[PDB]
Amino acid sequence: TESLDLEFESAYRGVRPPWSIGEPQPELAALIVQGKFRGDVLDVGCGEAAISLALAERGHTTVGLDLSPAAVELARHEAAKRGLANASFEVADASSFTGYDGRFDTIVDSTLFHSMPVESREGYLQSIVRAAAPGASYFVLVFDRAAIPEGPINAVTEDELRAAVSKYWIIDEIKPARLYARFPAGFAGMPALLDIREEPNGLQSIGGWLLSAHLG
Ligand SMILES: Nc1ncnc2c1ncn2[C@@H]1O[C@H](CSCC[C@H](N)C(=O)O)[C@@H](O)[C@H]1O
Ligand code: NA
Ligand code: NA
Repeated sequence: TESLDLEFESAYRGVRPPWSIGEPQPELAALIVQGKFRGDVLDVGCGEAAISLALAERGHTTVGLDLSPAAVELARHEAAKRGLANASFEVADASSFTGYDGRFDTIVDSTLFHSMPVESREGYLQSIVRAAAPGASYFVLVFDRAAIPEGPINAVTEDELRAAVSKYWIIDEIKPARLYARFPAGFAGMPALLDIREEPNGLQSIGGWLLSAHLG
Protein backbone atom coordinates (compact mmCIF):
# COMPACT_ATOMS: atom_id res chain seq x y z
CA THR A 1 0.00 0.00 0.00
CA GLU A 2 0.97 3.69 -0.40
CA SER A 3 -0.63 7.03 0.51
CA LEU A 4 0.12 10.73 0.08
CA ASP A 5 -2.93 12.01 1.98
CA LEU A 6 -1.05 13.39 5.00
CA GLU A 7 1.59 15.05 2.80
CA PHE A 8 -0.92 16.87 0.58
CA GLU A 9 -2.92 18.10 3.54
CA SER A 10 0.26 19.32 5.31
CA ALA A 11 1.48 21.05 2.14
CA TYR A 12 -1.83 22.89 1.70
CA ARG A 13 -1.97 23.87 5.40
CA GLY A 14 1.51 25.43 5.02
CA VAL A 15 5.56 28.28 2.48
CA ARG A 16 3.04 27.34 -0.27
CA PRO A 17 2.98 24.15 -2.41
CA PRO A 18 5.29 24.53 -5.42
CA TRP A 19 2.51 23.47 -7.80
CA SER A 20 0.09 26.15 -6.55
CA ILE A 21 1.34 28.60 -9.19
CA GLY A 22 -1.74 30.88 -8.93
CA GLU A 23 -2.73 30.33 -12.56
CA PRO A 24 -3.84 27.29 -14.61
CA GLN A 25 -0.97 25.09 -15.74
CA PRO A 26 0.30 26.74 -18.97
CA GLU A 27 -0.19 23.56 -21.04
CA LEU A 28 -3.86 23.45 -20.03
CA ALA A 29 -4.40 27.22 -20.43
CA ALA A 30 -3.32 26.80 -24.08
CA LEU A 31 -6.14 24.26 -24.58
CA ILE A 32 -8.65 26.65 -22.99
CA VAL A 33 -7.77 29.45 -25.40
CA GLN A 34 -8.20 26.98 -28.29
CA GLY A 35 -11.83 26.50 -27.19
CA LYS A 36 -11.31 22.91 -26.00
CA PHE A 37 -13.07 23.39 -22.66
CA ARG A 38 -16.84 23.28 -22.89
CA GLY A 39 -19.91 23.21 -20.74
CA ASP A 40 -19.86 22.15 -17.09
CA VAL A 41 -16.31 21.35 -15.99
CA LEU A 42 -14.97 18.93 -13.38
CA ASP A 43 -11.47 19.81 -12.02
CA VAL A 44 -10.52 16.45 -10.49
CA GLY A 45 -7.85 16.57 -7.77
CA CYS A 46 -8.34 20.34 -7.97
CA GLY A 47 -6.00 21.52 -5.25
CA GLU A 48 -6.23 25.35 -4.97
CA ALA A 49 -8.15 25.11 -8.26
CA ALA A 50 -6.64 27.89 -10.32
CA ILE A 51 -8.03 26.28 -13.51
CA SER A 52 -11.59 25.96 -12.02
CA LEU A 53 -11.49 29.60 -11.05
CA ALA A 54 -10.24 30.76 -14.46
CA LEU A 55 -13.02 28.70 -16.13
CA ALA A 56 -15.68 30.02 -13.73
CA GLU A 57 -14.60 33.62 -14.66
CA ARG A 58 -15.15 32.62 -18.31
CA GLY A 59 -18.75 31.59 -17.62
CA HIS A 60 -18.48 27.86 -16.97
CA THR A 61 -20.20 26.20 -14.02
CA THR A 62 -17.31 24.31 -12.37
CA VAL A 63 -16.89 21.66 -9.67
CA GLY A 64 -13.53 20.88 -8.10
CA LEU A 65 -12.97 17.70 -6.09
CA ASP A 66 -9.99 17.02 -3.81
CA LEU A 67 -9.25 14.53 -1.07
CA SER A 68 -7.57 17.30 0.97
CA PRO A 69 -9.94 19.49 3.09
CA ALA A 70 -7.20 22.21 3.26
CA ALA A 71 -7.13 22.30 -0.60
CA VAL A 72 -10.88 22.73 -0.71
CA GLU A 73 -10.63 25.63 1.84
CA LEU A 74 -8.07 27.43 -0.28
CA ALA A 75 -10.10 26.98 -3.46
CA ARG A 76 -13.22 28.32 -1.75
CA HIS A 77 -11.24 31.27 -0.30
CA GLU A 78 -9.98 32.40 -3.71
CA ALA A 79 -13.45 31.89 -5.21
CA ALA A 80 -14.80 34.24 -2.48
CA LYS A 81 -12.08 36.90 -3.26
CA ARG A 82 -13.16 36.77 -6.93
CA GLY A 83 -16.91 36.81 -6.08
CA LEU A 84 -17.63 33.55 -7.87
CA ALA A 85 -20.98 31.83 -7.37
CA ASN A 86 -20.54 29.29 -10.19
CA ALA A 87 -17.41 27.49 -8.86
CA SER A 88 -18.03 24.87 -6.14
CA PHE A 89 -15.75 22.48 -4.35
CA GLU A 90 -16.13 19.27 -2.40
CA VAL A 91 -13.88 16.90 -0.47
CA ALA A 92 -14.06 13.57 -2.34
CA ASP A 93 -11.88 10.67 -3.47
CA ALA A 94 -11.42 10.82 -7.25
CA SER A 95 -10.94 7.04 -7.29
CA SER A 96 -14.42 6.41 -5.83
CA PHE A 97 -16.92 9.23 -6.01
CA THR A 98 -20.55 9.41 -7.05
CA GLY A 99 -23.34 12.02 -7.16
CA TYR A 100 -22.54 13.62 -10.55
CA ASP A 101 -23.87 11.06 -13.07
CA GLY A 102 -23.59 12.32 -16.68
CA ARG A 103 -22.92 15.87 -15.41
CA PHE A 104 -19.71 17.06 -17.02
CA ASP A 105 -18.87 18.08 -20.55
CA THR A 106 -15.16 18.56 -19.76
CA ILE A 107 -13.05 16.76 -17.14
CA VAL A 108 -9.56 18.07 -16.38
CA ASP A 109 -6.86 16.26 -14.41
CA SER A 110 -4.13 18.80 -13.66
CA THR A 111 -1.43 16.55 -12.15
CA LEU A 112 -3.81 14.37 -10.14
CA PHE A 113 -3.05 11.35 -12.32
CA HIS A 114 0.36 10.48 -10.82
CA SER A 115 -0.82 11.45 -7.29
CA MET A 116 -2.73 8.24 -6.64
CA PRO A 117 -1.57 4.58 -6.54
CA VAL A 118 -1.44 2.66 -9.82
CA GLU A 119 -4.19 0.34 -8.45
CA SER A 120 -6.57 3.30 -7.99
CA ARG A 121 -6.50 4.27 -11.68
CA GLU A 122 -9.28 1.91 -12.72
CA GLY A 123 -11.71 3.19 -10.07
CA TYR A 124 -10.77 6.79 -10.90
CA LEU A 125 -11.34 6.36 -14.66
CA GLN A 126 -14.62 4.53 -14.02
CA SER A 127 -15.73 7.32 -11.65
CA ILE A 128 -15.01 10.17 -14.07
CA VAL A 129 -16.63 8.32 -16.98
CA ARG A 130 -19.74 7.86 -14.76
CA ALA A 131 -19.69 11.66 -14.12
CA ALA A 132 -19.29 12.44 -17.87
CA ALA A 133 -21.99 13.60 -20.25
CA PRO A 134 -22.06 12.02 -23.72
CA GLY A 135 -19.19 13.25 -25.88
CA ALA A 136 -17.34 14.82 -22.92
CA SER A 137 -13.71 15.90 -23.35
CA TYR A 138 -10.98 14.71 -20.95
CA PHE A 139 -7.56 16.32 -20.50
CA VAL A 140 -4.67 14.98 -18.41
CA LEU A 141 -1.38 16.63 -17.47
CA VAL A 142 0.90 14.09 -15.79
CA PHE A 143 4.59 13.57 -14.99
CA ASP A 144 6.74 11.46 -17.30
CA ARG A 145 8.34 8.37 -15.76
CA ALA A 146 11.55 9.37 -17.59
CA ALA A 147 11.65 12.46 -15.30
CA ILE A 148 10.17 11.11 -12.03
CA PRO A 149 11.24 7.69 -10.79
CA GLU A 150 9.42 4.83 -9.12
CA GLY A 151 8.55 6.06 -5.62
CA PRO A 152 5.79 8.13 -3.99
CA ILE A 153 4.80 9.59 -7.37
CA ASN A 154 3.41 7.24 -10.01
CA ALA A 155 4.59 9.02 -13.17
CA VAL A 156 3.90 7.32 -16.51
CA THR A 157 5.39 6.32 -19.82
CA GLU A 158 3.47 7.30 -22.95
CA ASP A 159 2.48 3.65 -23.54
CA GLU A 160 1.39 3.17 -19.95
CA LEU A 161 -0.79 6.31 -20.05
CA ARG A 162 -2.35 5.29 -23.38
CA ALA A 163 -3.07 1.76 -22.12
CA ALA A 164 -4.74 3.00 -18.93
CA VAL A 165 -6.85 5.78 -20.46
CA SER A 166 -7.81 4.10 -23.76
CA LYS A 167 -9.84 1.44 -21.88
CA TYR A 168 -12.28 4.29 -20.97
CA TRP A 169 -11.81 7.16 -23.44
CA ILE A 170 -11.05 7.76 -27.11
CA ILE A 171 -7.58 9.29 -27.20
CA ASP A 172 -7.06 12.24 -29.57
CA GLU A 173 -3.48 13.12 -28.67
CA ILE A 174 -0.64 12.37 -26.29
CA LYS A 175 2.37 14.66 -26.51
CA PRO A 176 5.31 15.74 -24.35
CA ALA A 177 4.51 18.61 -22.00
CA ARG A 178 5.95 20.68 -19.17
CA LEU A 179 4.58 20.72 -15.61
CA TYR A 180 5.34 24.06 -13.94
CA ALA A 181 6.08 24.80 -10.30
CA ARG A 182 7.90 27.25 -8.03
CA PHE A 183 10.35 25.11 -6.11
CA PRO A 184 12.41 26.28 -3.12
CA ALA A 185 16.14 26.92 -3.41
CA GLY A 186 18.14 23.65 -3.50
CA PHE A 187 15.07 21.56 -4.20
CA ALA A 188 16.12 17.97 -4.67
CA GLY A 189 19.75 18.56 -3.68
CA MET A 190 23.01 20.10 -4.75
CA PRO A 191 23.71 18.53 -7.18
CA ALA A 192 20.03 18.03 -7.92
CA LEU A 193 18.78 14.48 -8.18
CA LEU A 194 16.06 15.48 -10.71
CA ASP A 195 16.09 17.39 -13.99
CA ILE A 196 14.45 20.72 -13.16
CA ARG A 197 14.29 23.21 -16.00
CA GLU A 198 14.51 26.88 -15.16
CA GLU A 199 11.79 28.91 -16.87
CA PRO A 200 10.96 32.63 -17.22
CA ASN A 201 9.34 34.46 -14.19
CA GLY A 202 11.35 32.35 -11.66
CA LEU A 203 9.27 29.22 -12.44
CA GLN A 204 10.63 25.74 -13.02
CA SER A 205 9.31 22.80 -15.02
CA ILE A 206 9.57 19.03 -15.13
CA GLY A 207 8.85 16.73 -18.09
CA GLY A 208 5.42 15.24 -18.55
CA TRP A 209 2.63 14.33 -20.92
CA LEU A 210 -0.49 16.14 -22.08
CA LEU A 211 -3.30 13.80 -23.10
CA SER A 212 -6.50 14.86 -24.87
CA ALA A 213 -9.43 12.46 -25.20
CA HIS A 214 -13.22 12.31 -25.50
CA LEU A 215 -15.91 9.96 -24.43
CA GLY A 216 -16.78 7.57 -27.27
N1 LIG B 1 -7.62 10.09 -4.54
C1 LIG B 1 -7.63 11.42 -4.68
N2 LIG B 1 -8.81 12.04 -4.85
C2 LIG B 1 -8.83 13.37 -4.97
N3 LIG B 1 -7.81 14.22 -4.93
C3 LIG B 1 -6.65 13.57 -4.77
C4 LIG B 1 -6.47 12.21 -4.64
N4 LIG B 1 -5.13 11.90 -4.52
C5 LIG B 1 -4.53 13.06 -4.57
N5 LIG B 1 -5.39 14.12 -4.73
C6 LIG B 1 -5.04 15.50 -4.97
O1 LIG B 1 -4.36 15.59 -6.21
C7 LIG B 1 -3.73 16.90 -6.21
C8 LIG B 1 -2.41 16.75 -6.94
S1 LIG B 1 -1.44 18.28 -6.95
C9 LIG B 1 -2.34 19.26 -8.21
C10 LIG B 1 -3.40 20.18 -7.62
C11 LIG B 1 -4.06 21.06 -8.72
N6 LIG B 1 -4.82 20.22 -9.69
C12 LIG B 1 -3.03 21.92 -9.45
O2 LIG B 1 -2.79 21.75 -10.64
O3 LIG B 1 -2.48 22.82 -8.70
C13 LIG B 1 -3.63 17.35 -4.74
O4 LIG B 1 -4.44 18.49 -4.48
C14 LIG B 1 -4.08 16.13 -3.97
O5 LIG B 1 -4.64 16.38 -2.68
NA1 NA C 1 -3.44 10.22 -3.52
NA1 NA D 1 4.36 21.44 -26.62
